[PDB]
Amino acid sequence: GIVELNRQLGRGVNLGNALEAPWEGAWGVRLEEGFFELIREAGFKTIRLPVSWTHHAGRAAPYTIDPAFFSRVDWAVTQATRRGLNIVVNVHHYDELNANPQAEEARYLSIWRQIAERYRNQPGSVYFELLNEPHGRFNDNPQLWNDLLAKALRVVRESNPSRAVIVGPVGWNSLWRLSELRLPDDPNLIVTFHYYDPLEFTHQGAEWLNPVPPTGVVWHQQNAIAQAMEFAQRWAEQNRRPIFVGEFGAYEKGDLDSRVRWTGAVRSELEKRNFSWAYWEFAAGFGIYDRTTRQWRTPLLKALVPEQPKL
Ligand SMILES: N[C@@H](Cc1c[nH]c2ccccc12)C(=O)O
Ligand SMILES: OC[C@H]1O[C@@H](O)[C@H](O)[C@@H](O)[C@@H]1O
Repeated sequence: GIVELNRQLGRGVNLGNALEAPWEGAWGVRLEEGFFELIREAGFKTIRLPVSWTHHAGRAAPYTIDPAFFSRVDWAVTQATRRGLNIVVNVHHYDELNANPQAEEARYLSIWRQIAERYRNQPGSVYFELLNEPHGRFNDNPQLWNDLLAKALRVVRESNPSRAVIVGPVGWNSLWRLSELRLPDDPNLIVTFHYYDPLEFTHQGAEWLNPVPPTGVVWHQQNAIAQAMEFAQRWAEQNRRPIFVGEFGAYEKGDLDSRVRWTGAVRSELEKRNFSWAYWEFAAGFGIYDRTTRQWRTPLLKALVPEQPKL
């Protein structure tokens, strides 16, 4: 059942700064086959694969996805699956859809029909995730996302009757917006949120924000993580949905010891609440792996995969 499929997600990592950029490598990470074994042998069971399909799909109906790009996603799905990893395939950045859900609906639903039909025979280790971090007009009216996600789920279910589908709330997948999330009566949904609080710490010096948070911010644990994860767990129990926290992480412009405190505190609380999770992210500015030296960032890796359960 879906609770077991969520438990199977377990510990995971995002292949970020890759296929969710305008093109693969634009944000600094080209995928390599060797990433999959590296990630598996470090203790992760799952790859989350951010994919920004909008850059690669026709603007006019039937909104066909570029065949070469589609073949690259095929390759990632197959290489992860054969090497024993789960893979979450999403729709990631989509500025057009967050800005104008009604105008972009047809194109988004065509994208999901293409993905769903193409991958309908994949095993249960392949998961679909309808839309990363809804924001924009979805923040103004969260019911626009409730209505749209039901339409996208219906499309997926025409070809994938029982595949696990991962759905999050608005406010960029804020757990506080679970209150406004409404889901169909479908027994194979996993609910997701992302956790980056405090943004002033995790995104200090991130230039893709407006405003850009200042650096020099340190962090130590108080009670906010526990309060947040308990709120989310009670929502999940009230609504009988399993939970996957699909992104959490702290940017490299913060001091390393603070990032390690934060990463371990979050991972510990996630696992206390039986939330599966995926770290943001493998190899870039939040990375646990440095491709330049071909070395793990051991303090951060051990905060995710501790050698003893209380470490
Ligand atoms: N310095 C590492 C990791 C890294 C830091 N910032 C990045 C931005 C994009 C991609 C990678 C990175 C590298 O160049 O690989
Ligand atoms: O979201 C846009 C930005 O996201 C960041 O994670 C990436 O590092 C940037 O390269 C990118 O421009």
